[PDB]
Order: sequence, then structure tokens, then C-alpha cells
Amino acid sequence: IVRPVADFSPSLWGDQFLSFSIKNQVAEKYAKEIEALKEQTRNMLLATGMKLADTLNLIDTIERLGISYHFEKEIDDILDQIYNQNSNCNDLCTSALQFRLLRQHGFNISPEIFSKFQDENGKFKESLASDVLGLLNLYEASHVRTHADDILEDALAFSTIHLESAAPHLKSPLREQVTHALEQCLHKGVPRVETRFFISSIYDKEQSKNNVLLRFAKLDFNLLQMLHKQELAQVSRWWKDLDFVTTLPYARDRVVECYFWTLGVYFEPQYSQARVMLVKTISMISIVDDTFDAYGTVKELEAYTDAIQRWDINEIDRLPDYMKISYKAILDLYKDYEKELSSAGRSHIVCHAIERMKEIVRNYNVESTWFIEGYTPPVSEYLSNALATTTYYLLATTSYLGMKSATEQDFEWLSKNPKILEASVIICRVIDDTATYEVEKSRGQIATGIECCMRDYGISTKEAMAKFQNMAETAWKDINEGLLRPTPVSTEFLTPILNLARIIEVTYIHNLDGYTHPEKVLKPHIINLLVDSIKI
Ligand SMILES: C=C(C)[C@@H]1CC[C@@]2(C1)C(C)=CCC[C@H]2C
Ligand SMILES: [Mg+2]
Ligand SMILES: [Mg+2]
Repeated sequence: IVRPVADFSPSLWGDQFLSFSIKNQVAEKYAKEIEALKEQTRNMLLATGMKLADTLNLIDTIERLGISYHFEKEIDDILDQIYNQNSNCNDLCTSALQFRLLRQHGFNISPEIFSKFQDENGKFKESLASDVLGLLNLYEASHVRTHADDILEDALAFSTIHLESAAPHLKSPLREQVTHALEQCLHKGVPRVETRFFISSIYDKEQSKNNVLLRFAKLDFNLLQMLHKQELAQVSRWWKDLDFVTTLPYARDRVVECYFWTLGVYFEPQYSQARVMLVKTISMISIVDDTFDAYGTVKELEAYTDAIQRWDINEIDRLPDYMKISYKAILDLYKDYEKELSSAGRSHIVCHAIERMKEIVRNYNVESTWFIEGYTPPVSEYLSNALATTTYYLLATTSYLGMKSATEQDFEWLSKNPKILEASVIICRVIDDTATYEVEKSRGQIATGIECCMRDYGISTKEAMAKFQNMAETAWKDINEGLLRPTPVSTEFLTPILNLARIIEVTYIHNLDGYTHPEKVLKPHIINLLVDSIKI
């Protein structure tokens, strides 16, 4: 009873991450200077007598430099004051920046601030077209709108068309920043990679840059990168010791890409343990996906699914040898989770991620059944199954395991599929389906997202893809709304969900996937985040 073909490619990375030894003297040097620079920066933020525009530009610069996580309380205190005071700036640049920064931090500033910039017909004054800084900040702000922000409904188009027109004659690095913005907006980018671009490509080249902030940003980035490299080394050894690339030769060898995903979810030092836990789940679920997608028979897949629901090592005899391997590994991983959380007294919350694993395996099996039967469900039924198979319910849940602050109440909220989680999952689903359609259409998939859509609504491939794009647009507004205070849980637990939506947009940018193993899209970001340090 034959199997498919060894179609996947090996890891292009070889063993270059397997061992990293931190030059402890260099790390301590960096850490010591950063401490001094951190305090100088804190004093900049706490300086009195600053004008609004200067204050917002300082916060914006520090956030783009990737060092705002050092100043969460200070920044919040300042934005909170700005929110509460009657800000009457009549310039497009400052208004739009004020709007963006406040909204991104959950402050529900009214979009009425943009009215003065529009005619009686609610359309932006074309006379703004010669204000590039205003256009740029309006552009960035337009990506943070909610359903209640229809005054901004054309801001994206307006600013885009005029930025395009102005870009080639702008000075550097403003030109590069505008051109980059048009390709990748700040709000929907992966924070470490926008940070890397801003530091090296923009701020390092800005005539007016603050030397203290630039040096701070460079040292902090490179020191954090050291931690990330230690983590990836530890994870690479863990993966190598599992030796799935030998025992399960049908499976993808992509632990570097999996680790990069965790880096998108959170990069800060306090989430080191969290990333190491998360990456192991991402690696293992890609094994499961592949087992379902191109190796297991119907009968094998049904026993696998059943064994997962029972979740007992006793069940392993009921499986073929090759499934025994991943099944034991899955059970071991969660017992490992329980042990490393027991000292903190948080072993009891591992069950929540276990339930999501059980869930996605059920839905994998449904997807297989559908495929075997040649079933094309209506979109509603399709999504009822296919949202879970994005892995995003599992990943979001898993992201909390290593977060010391995460409580049972936080897991209970997540367990109900709150709107902001649903939105992120939907974004991942429709982006994947748009990119996967043409290739999977030839692979025999009758139950692919776009096909379900085409058949349900009786529309073309283009119309279906536009309907899917609209779903993603709607979901981004939902995410944006879901960040607004008062939040149902602490914002610390929302940002992973937002960041999950960010990575998938970035990974499938410009279409499609992108193409052939999203590795090609990820490769330069992995180089920039995990191989090459920022030259100082
Ligand atoms: C979102 C997921 C659960 C994972 C992250 C890495 C992934 C899919 C990618 C994008 C490339 C290698 C294949 C595979 C492992
Ligand atoms: Mg699959
Ligand atoms: Mg797909």
C-alpha cells in the first residue's frame, strides 16, 4: 500500500545555528552601556516643556527603533495624558500620528480629528497632496481603523496615490521609508523586522538622528539577537535529538522557520521560555499536518485521531510504527510542559493547549474525509472546520504557556474563541487559501477555500478572492477594535494574537506562498534577524 514521494527539500540552513556560544564579556559590555543609554532615554521621555509634535515623534522613534518595551509605563503615562487633554493640532502629520499612536495603545481617540482635513463631502482635501509627512502619517494611520472609522474610508487610497507620485523625488532616507511604507505598513508588519529595517535603512541614515537613541537601538537589537541565537541553538539541538528527519522522512525539516514564527509572536527577553515552548508545538504540529496531508491512509489517520482524543500512552499499540513516533513525542512534549511549569505552580494550564491539539487533529481528519469523499462544503461549513486547521487557535493558546502572567481566567477567555482571536484566525485562513488555491487546485483539492466560495455564491475565482480579501479587511478592523480599552484581558495577552495576524500577512506578502515553501519569503528576514548583526 504505497505512499507519496520525498518531495520536500532539506533545511537550507544546515547546522549553522546548532551551536552558539555567547561571548559573555561582549554581552556584559553591551548590557552595561545599554543600562546607561536606557536612563538617558528615560530622561528624554520624562522631559517637561516638550511640545505635542516633538513628544509624539520621540515616542514614535523609540517604538520604531524597537526599544519601547523598555519604557512601557512611561510611554503609557504620556499617551494617557495626551488622550485626556484637548489636543488641537491643525496639522495633518501630527494629528495622524497622534491618532495612530493612541489607537495602537488602546486609547479610543475619536476619528473626528480628521474632519478639518476634509471638505464638506467628507473627502480629504486634495490640497494636502504636497505634504509628504502628512501623507505618510495618514497612510500609516489608515491601517489602524475600526468599523466606526468610516471618516477614514478613503485615507488609504488618497495617501497611497500621492505618496506614489511624490516618492521618486524625495530625499534619502525619507524616499526609502515612503517606498517601504507603500510595500509594508508599520501596523501590520512583524515588529522585529520593521525595527531592523528602520534602524539600518532609515534612522542610521537620517541626518537629524539622535545619536543616543541610534546607539541604544543598535546595541539592544544585537544583544537581544544573542539571546535569540542561544534559543535557536537550544531548539535546534532538541530537534536534532528527535531525529524526525531520519525516522519520519516525509516530514518537513523547518525548525528555523518555526522559531522565526515565535520571534514574530514575541521578541522580548521576558518571553524566552515562552518562545522555546511555542516553537516546539509549531514544529510538532507541522509533523502532524504532513502526516495528514501526504502520508497517512484513511484508516491510519482515523486511529491517529482517536488515539489523540484518548491521550494515553497506552493507546500507542493501536498505531503503525511511524505514527507511534510522533504520538509518543506529542505526549512527551506536553508532559515536558507540565514539568517546566510545575515550579511556578502553573502545570494545571497545560490542559488548555492539549484541548486545542485534540481539536485541530479532529478537524484535520474531517478535512481528510472531505478530500476523500470529494466534498465541497458551503463556506459556512467549510470555515467551521478550516479555521482550526490554520493552527492559530493552538498557537495562540500555546503562546500563553510560557508567559508567567497568564492566569486560568486568561485561558478561559481564550477558550471561548473571542472576536480578536477569531479575526486573527480568519486572516490566516483567507490569506492561506488565496495563496494556496492555484497550486492545490491542481493537486486535486476540491474542498479548497476559494472553490467552496466559488461554488457557494456562484461566482468566479476573482470574485471569490475579493470576497476573501474583504473578510480579511473586516477581521483587521475587528482586531483593531479588540485592542481598544477596556480590554477583556490584559494587553500583554492580546499582542500575541495581533502578532500572529502580522506574521501571516508578512509571510504571504505580494502573493502567493510566496511562492514555493514560504521559506523564500522568510529567508531574508531570518538572515536579518538571526544571522547578521547590525553593524555599528
Ligand atoms: C504557521 C505555521 C504553523 C508554520 C510556521 C512555519 C511554516 C508553517 C512555514 C511558514 C514555513 C515552513 C513550513 C511551516 C513549518
Ligand atoms: Mg493540511
Ligand atoms: Mg490552503
